[PDB]
Amino acid sequence: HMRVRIYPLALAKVVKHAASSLQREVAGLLVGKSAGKVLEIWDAVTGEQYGTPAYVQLDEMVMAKVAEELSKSDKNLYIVGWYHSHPGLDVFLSPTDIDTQKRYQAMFSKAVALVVDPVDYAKTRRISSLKFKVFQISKEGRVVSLPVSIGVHRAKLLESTFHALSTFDFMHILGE
Amino acid sequence: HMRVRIYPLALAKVVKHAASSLQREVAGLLVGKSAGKVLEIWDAVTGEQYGTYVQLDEMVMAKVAEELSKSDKNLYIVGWYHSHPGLDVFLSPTDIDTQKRYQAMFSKAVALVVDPVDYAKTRRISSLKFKVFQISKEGRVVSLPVSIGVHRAKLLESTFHALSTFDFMHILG
Ligand SMILES: [Zn+2]
Ligand SMILES: [Zn+2]
Repeated sequence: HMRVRIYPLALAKVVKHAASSLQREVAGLLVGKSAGKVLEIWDAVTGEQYGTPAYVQLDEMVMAKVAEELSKSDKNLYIVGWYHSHPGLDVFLSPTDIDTQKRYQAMFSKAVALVVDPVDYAKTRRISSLKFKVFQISKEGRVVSLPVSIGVHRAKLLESTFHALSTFDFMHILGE
Repeated sequence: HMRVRIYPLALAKVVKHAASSLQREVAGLLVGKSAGKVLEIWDAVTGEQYGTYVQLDEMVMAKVAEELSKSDKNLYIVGWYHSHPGLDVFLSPTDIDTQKRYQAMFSKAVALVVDPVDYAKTRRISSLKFKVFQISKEGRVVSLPVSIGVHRAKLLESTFHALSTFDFMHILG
């Protein structure tokens, strides 16, 4: 099965997003690149930041805007999938999620769906309580859970952290 | 010489703060913990976030310390950072006096000095220009060996924490 490597700030952003809002399902886009046979996840962007607080995984206009912006980044990054939370429901793809993931794979064969259920992590504050999986649909149409590692290659760790920090939609007050 | 292990989000926050002010020196606090003989830097926080020359501000440092204390990640103030845009990376006479005062309070305290100009221009990691210093028993300024922290569990813990402390209401402009 394809290995997935997630750099730590991408995962932190997913988790913070999911755990921040336990009474609803949140979603966003995964940003990264292939590294030989491994799919690397460098960043995660919320639907909210692009104006879509629910179901941004289905929002083609947002995907095109994110893709156009990455067109400039010059780290050679692209959309690699989508994420969403399932608070209190555990981690799986629903029938609708499967259809969404099939469409993602049509546009990029290595696309993945990260599903997180942050409830236990919110309760214990231990990262070990996190429940998440990264899925693809197999060629036989089966949902498969992929092996996930944390990315630690030092140069890419630095680059990915600097990138993911730069895209975090921090709260701010503008000067006039 | 003491090894310094800096987790990547802490570095990134220092550099982002420094690169946001290319026409003036900025400063902040380093947060971390000792891991045997190694000093770990887990986070870097600005004075602004606590109301702040923050490296000299004992009221802020006490507030930062109190708050770190109540959370149980066993993190502490372990030094200070500041930028020298366009001037390269050294400790000035004034910085040396500041650093001596830090080491009086915590023997492993360090001074990170960053010159963000090349990084601001290229956005390449290879353009980073920074050093981490202590003052020796003889009064010499020692540049310490620096590694990037990659231990998987601490890398996650430090990243999740440093993101949490970044996410405040920034007053810009
Ligand atoms: Zn779902
Ligand atoms: Zn200085």
